[PDB]
Amino acid sequence: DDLLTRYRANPAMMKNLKLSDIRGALLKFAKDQVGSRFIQQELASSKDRFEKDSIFDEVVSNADELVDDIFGNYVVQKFFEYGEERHWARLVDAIIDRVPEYAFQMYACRVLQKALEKINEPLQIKILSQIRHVIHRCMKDQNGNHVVQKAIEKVSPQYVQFIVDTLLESSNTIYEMSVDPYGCRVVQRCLEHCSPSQTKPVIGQIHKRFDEIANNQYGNYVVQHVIEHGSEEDRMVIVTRVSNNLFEFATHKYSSNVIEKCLEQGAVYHKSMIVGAACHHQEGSVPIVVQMMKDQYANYVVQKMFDQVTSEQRRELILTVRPHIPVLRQFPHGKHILAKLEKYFQ
RNA sequence: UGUAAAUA
Ligand SMILES: [Cl-]
Repeated sequence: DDLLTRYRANPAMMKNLKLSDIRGALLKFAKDQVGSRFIQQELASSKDRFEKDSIFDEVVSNADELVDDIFGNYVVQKFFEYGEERHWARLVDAIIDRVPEYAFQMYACRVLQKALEKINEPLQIKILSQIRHVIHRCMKDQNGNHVVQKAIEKVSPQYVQFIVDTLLESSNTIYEMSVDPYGCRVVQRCLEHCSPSQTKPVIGQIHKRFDEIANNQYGNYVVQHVIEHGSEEDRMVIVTRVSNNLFEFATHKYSSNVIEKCLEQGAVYHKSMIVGAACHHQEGSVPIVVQMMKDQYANYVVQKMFDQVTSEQRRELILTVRPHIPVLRQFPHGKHILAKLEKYFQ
C-alpha cells in the first residue's frame, strides 16, 4: 500500500509524518481531503524552511492539476502567502499560461485571488497581462469578477487602465456591466479605487443612461457608488435629476434606494432640493411628499428625509404633511408609517 | 411594508 492509504486509515498512527516524507506522493496527497489538510497543517506549523521547500517542486510540477482541484487549490495557495516570497516568481511561471482559463474556474480563481492579494507589483502585472486577454468575459463571470475586483483593489491605478478601457470599449459596455450581477461589482471597485482621470469617463457613460441604470436591480448600487465616490458636480447632476423626477424615482423598487443614498451623502443644499421638490404642490393635487407616504417604496424615502434633514427642513415637511394625517391613516400600512414618524409630529 | 457575489 502507498503512503496515503496507510495514513488515511490510522492517522494518529502517523503523527510523526513530515513533508519530506511525501516526496512523490504530493499529487495524491494534495487532491485528497485528508492529505490536503495534512500538507496545509504541516506548512502552517513547520518551522523548517527546507521541509516546506521539499514539497514545492512537486507543487510546481503539478500546478495545472492542483489549481482547480477542490482540495489542491488550498495547497498551491500556501505558497502564495507571506513567508513564501522566495517561491512567488516560480509559482507564477507555473500557472501564467493558463491564467486566462483559471480566472473562470471556481477553485483556480481563488489561487489567482490569493496571488493578487499577496504578491509584488511586477508579478501582479504579469498575471494581469493574461487577464487582459479575456477581461470583458471575465468581468461578467461568476468567478472571474472576483479576480477583476481583486486586481482593482490591490494594483496601482495605472496598471488596471486596460480594465477601465474595457468599461469604455463601446457605447453600451458600462450599461452592460452595470446591469450585470457580476460586472456591476467591477464597476464599483473601479469607482472606489481608480483615479479621477479614469473614473470621470466611466461616470460619464453611467450618466448617459442614468434613469435606466438607477432603477436596475444591480445598476442602482452602481449609481449609489457614483453618489458616494463621484464629484460634487456628479452629486449635483444626480440630485437635480432626482429632484425633478422625485415621485417617479421614489415609487420604483430600485431607484428609491438612490434617493435614500442622496439623502445620506448629500450636503445641506442637496437635501434642500429634495425636500423642496417633496413639498411643492400642484394646483389641486396634494404635495409629492403626501403621495409618497401612500406608496410601497416611496414611504421609506419620506422617512429617510425626516431622519436625514435639518430641523428647518423637517419643519417644512411637518407643515406640509400634518393637514393630511386623516387621509393617510386609511392607506395600506399608513398606520405604521406615521407611528414611525410620530416622534416628529409632537 | 422595499434590493445584489465563487471554495472542504
Ligand atoms: Cl464553476
